[PDB]
Amino acid sequence: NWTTNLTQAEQLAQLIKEADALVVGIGAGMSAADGFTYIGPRFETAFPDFIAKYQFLDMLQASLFDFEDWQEYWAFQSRFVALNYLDQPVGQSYLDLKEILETKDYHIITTNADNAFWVAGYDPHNIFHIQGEYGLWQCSQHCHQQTYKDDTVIRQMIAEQKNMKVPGQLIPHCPECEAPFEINKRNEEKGMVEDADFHAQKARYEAFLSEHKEGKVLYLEIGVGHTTPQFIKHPFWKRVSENPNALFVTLNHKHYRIPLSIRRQSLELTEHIAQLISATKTIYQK
Ligand SMILES: NC(=O)c1ccc[n+]([C@@H]2O[C@H](COP(=O)([O-])OP(=O)(O)OC[C@H]3O[C@@H](n4cnc5c(N)ncnc54)[C@H](O)[C@@H]3O)[C@@H](O)[C@H]2O)c1
Ligand SMILES: [Zn+2]
Repeated sequence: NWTTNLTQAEQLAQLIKEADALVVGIGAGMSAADGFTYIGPRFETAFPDFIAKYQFLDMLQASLFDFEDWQEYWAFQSRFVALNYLDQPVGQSYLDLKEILETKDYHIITTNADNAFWVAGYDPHNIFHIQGEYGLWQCSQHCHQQTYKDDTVIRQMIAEQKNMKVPGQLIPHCPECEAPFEINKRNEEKGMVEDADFHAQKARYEAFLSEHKEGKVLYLEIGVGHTTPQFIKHPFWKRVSENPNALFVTLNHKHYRIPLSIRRQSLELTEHIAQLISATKTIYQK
């Protein structure tokens, strides 16, 4: 039973049923599987002006670009926040996953910063947004550990911008140091503003892990790649190595080489995440 000839969905369903607890790591693949993609027509349709000017290949690259000024930065980011946070509809795979998780003891860690868990109605106390959220702002100088939000201003920036610039007076500023706000995002050089809410999520996640150091714990990694493996992928590998009774299951249509220590505790399921989660739900429910 607890081991790594069945379909992928059958195998996953059985493992979930058997597990004492689930630690679920969710990356960009899960949102891309529901159509919330960062390259191709979705990106091209939303940012024809920015693409024509800078020859951006994809939306992740664009979102990290050092724009000429803050007027251009906010012209891009306001539209980016609308597409991926304010107006992004619920994804069916997030609903399917939620139905499965209802009967399990679980916690989610995610590197995603979109709205996907909120529009799907997950309990915020069960989710750790380790890379922040696009709907939040931070001081560009990180002068104090507090995040801010104002969706009304985001809408005004979309409405009022022209020729890829927001009007000067709409750029929001840090009330402590007067530097411009930027999106709450993590950066290798500067890090990320990590406020009281962030630390509360982190503590909740860490408490869950402290409770499940032993037993049949399923570390379920969904749509996590090589862009930032230090957040979910590597820590999960280490957890599984540390607990001989744990399993590592990754839902990814690409194969990432698993370390020697956990070769016997690993399963890789390659089917398209959306279809896989859907078929697993159907089997699990019965
Ligand atoms: N939705 C978001 O919020 C978003 C989107 C892009 C990037 N980011 C940021 O950039 C980094 C991205 O890293 P990452 O590891 O999350 O993503 P990644 O792009 O590095 O890896 C995504 C993985 O999912 C797989 N995948 C994609 N579609 C799939 C499908 N239909 N079925 C099965 N597998 C599929 C890919 O093969 C890939 O291995 C994160 O740190 C994050 O903060 C966030
Ligand atoms: Zn400041």
